[PDB]
Amino acid sequence: WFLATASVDQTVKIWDLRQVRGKASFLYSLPHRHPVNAACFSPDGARLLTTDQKSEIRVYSASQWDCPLGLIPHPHRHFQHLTPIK
DNA sequence: ATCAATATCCACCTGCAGATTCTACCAAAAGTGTATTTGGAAACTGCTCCATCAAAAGGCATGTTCAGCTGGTTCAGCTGAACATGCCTTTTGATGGAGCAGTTTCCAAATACACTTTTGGTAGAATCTGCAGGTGGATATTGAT
Repeated sequence: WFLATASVDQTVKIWDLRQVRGKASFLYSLPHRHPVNAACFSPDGARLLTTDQKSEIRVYSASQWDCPLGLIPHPHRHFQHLTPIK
């Protein structure tokens, strides 16, 4: 009963699907400098991976979603006819 | 190598045309204050830039062949720099006096500025045709012979 979603708005949002109903009465919001191509949870559940379109990877933790633990810089640049990277 | 001839740089050095100093003004720089005008930080919309992967068309890196150009040599003219000489167009240096550069007066001719009223020049949606492209064949052009 917590959810993750990613968007071209340069933000990635963590929801609580049972509690929220109010059109962005969300739980947490993490910003970025560029768009996001993927936001995938762990198997254990405590580590969120996030992957942008220009050059970055971020790891956010269970503990205080806002601040990141670590950045893994690596270029996976976006392109029209290319399949986006995950 | 050397030594005579001409041209060139360098120490002494002086009176003055050009450089600098100095008065006395007033036509430009700032202050104060105000009225007017802007460039750049938030929203939003619609072209069109980032530069992968198959499939295919056509251009180039390589190698091969040889004729005709480069660029070196030798040389018969020829022509243009040096120069003396005279003399004669210009250099300084004055003097006149006519008239254009330039200034001032002022107002008749030409224009901004602010408003209202036409209007045609410009997107966008329906029609056209000259030329891209194709097809094909006669004559002009290179070149072997």
